[PDB]
Amino acid sequence: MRAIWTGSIAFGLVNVPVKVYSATADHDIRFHQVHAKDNGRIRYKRVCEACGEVVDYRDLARAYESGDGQMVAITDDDIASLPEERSREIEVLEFVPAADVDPMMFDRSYFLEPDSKSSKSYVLLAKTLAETDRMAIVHFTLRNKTRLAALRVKDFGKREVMMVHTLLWPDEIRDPDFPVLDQKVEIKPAELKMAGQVVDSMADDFNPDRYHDTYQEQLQELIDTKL
Amino acid sequence: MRAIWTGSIAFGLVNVPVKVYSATADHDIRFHQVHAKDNGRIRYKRVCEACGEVVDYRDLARAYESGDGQMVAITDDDIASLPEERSREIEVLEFVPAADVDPMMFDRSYFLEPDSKSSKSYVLLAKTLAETDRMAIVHFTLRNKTRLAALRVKDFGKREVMMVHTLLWPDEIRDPDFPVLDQKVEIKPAELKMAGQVVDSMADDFNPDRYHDTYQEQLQELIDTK
DNA sequence: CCCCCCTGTCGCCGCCGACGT
DNA sequence: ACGTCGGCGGCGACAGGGGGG
Repeated sequence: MRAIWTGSIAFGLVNVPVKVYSATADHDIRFHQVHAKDNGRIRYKRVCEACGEVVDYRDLARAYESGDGQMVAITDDDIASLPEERSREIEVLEFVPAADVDPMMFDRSYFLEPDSKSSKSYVLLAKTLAETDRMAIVHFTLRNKTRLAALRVKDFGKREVMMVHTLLWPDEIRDPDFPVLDQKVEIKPAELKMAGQVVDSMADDFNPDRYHDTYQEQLQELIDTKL
Repeated sequence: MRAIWTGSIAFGLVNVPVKVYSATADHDIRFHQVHAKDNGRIRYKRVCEACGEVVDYRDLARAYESGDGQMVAITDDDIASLPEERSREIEVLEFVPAADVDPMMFDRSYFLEPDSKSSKSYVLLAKTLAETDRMAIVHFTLRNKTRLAALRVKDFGKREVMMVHTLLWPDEIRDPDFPVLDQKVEIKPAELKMAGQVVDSMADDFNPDRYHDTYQEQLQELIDTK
C-alpha cells in the first residue's frame, strides 16, 4: 500500500494533488530459483555470445532488430525528442459521459487520494463529476511511459474516491474478422426456446465471495505444511 | 491470426468447440540487448553463488523464500496435486446478468471461434446470451494456470461473436483505506455552480479516432529514418 | 509438419516514507 | 521546514516450453 505517484489533475488552473495507488495486488506467490545441489543462490551474468566475455550493464547498447536483422543504438536524443515525460501532471484532456468508454479498453485501475491539505478541491471535483455523471479522460506518465487513461468517480458509501482507468490506444484493440460466422446459420424456431430453460436452470446472481483460487490456497496450505 | 489454444465450452451435457484468440496486440517495439564493443547479441548464463559455476536450466532447482528467508526446496510431483488445470475446457459455472461485473475486475479480452465445420451450437448460444442478456461466468484455464473469467456477447459489424473476459479474484481488489476523505468540508452552493460551469465548459464526446501515442509514432519515424 | 507467444525470472532504476536536524 | 537513508515496485529483456498448422 505504498504510493507510486504524486502529481496533480490540471485542466487549466485547478491542480488538485493526487497520490496514485495500485488498485490490484496479486496475492499469487512468486518463487525463487536456486542451485539446490550445492545450495547456491542463482544470479544472471550478461555474457557476449560472439566475443564471449562477461560485461556490465552500462556497456550493452539497447539495440533493435528489423526484418533485415539490423542493430541501431538508441541515443539520448530519442529521449529528448518527446518532452511529455518531463511533466508530473495528469493533464486532463476532455470531460465526456462515462457511457462512451467500452469495457474492451480498460487495462488497469488506480485510486487517487489527495494531499491532506488540498482535500477541498479533491472532494469538490469528485462531487461535481458524480452529480453531472462525466468521464474525465486524461493522460498519464508513470516511469517515462505515456499511457492514455480515464478518470471516473465511484462512490464507496462512506467515502467517494475518483479513480483512473488506464486505456488501450483505440488502434491496439483487435477487430474480429471471422468468416465462419458470416455464413448463414439456420435454426428452427422451437430449437431456440429450449436453450432458455437450460440457461435459466443455472441462472444466479454474481457474488464475489464464492469464487476463490483453489490452486493458490492449496499451495499456501502446502507450503505451510512444508515449514 | 494465431490461436493461443483450442478447447471447448462444457457445462453438463452441453458442449461446443471454441478457438480462443488474442484480442489486444500491443504494437510497442521490442528491442534486443547488444553491446557496442563487438555488436553481438547478449547471452545470459545462470551462475551459482555458493559453487561459483554455471548451472543448467535442468540442473537448476526451484525454491521459495518465506518471511524468515529460509530456503524451501520444492518438488514438481507434490505441486501438481491439483487436477483442474489439466482440463482443456472452459467449464462454465453459472449464468449472471451482464451488468453485474464492475469494470474493476476485467483483466484481458479474448475472442472466440467455433472450431468444427458446423457452428450451430455456438451461434445458438450467442443468440440466447444476447436475448436473455446474461453473462456466463467460467473457470477459464490456460497454460496450467487457472484464472476466473466471464463469457459475454457483443456484435462487431458482421458477426455476433462472443468473448471471454478474464477476471481478478475478488480478494485481489484492494480497498481505499484512506481516513483523509471521510472528513466533511464546509462547501458553498456558489462553489458548486462555478465548478459545474468550468467542468461542463470543457465537456465533449468521445472521439477515439484522434487518440494516438505520440511517443510511439515518434520512435517509429526515428527508426524509419535510421 | 511448424515457429509464435504466454509465463516466470532477473536485474535495474526510480520513487516513496520515516528519522533526524 | 528540510536533508538522509533504506526499502519497494514498475518494466525491459531473456529463457523455456506449449500448441498453435
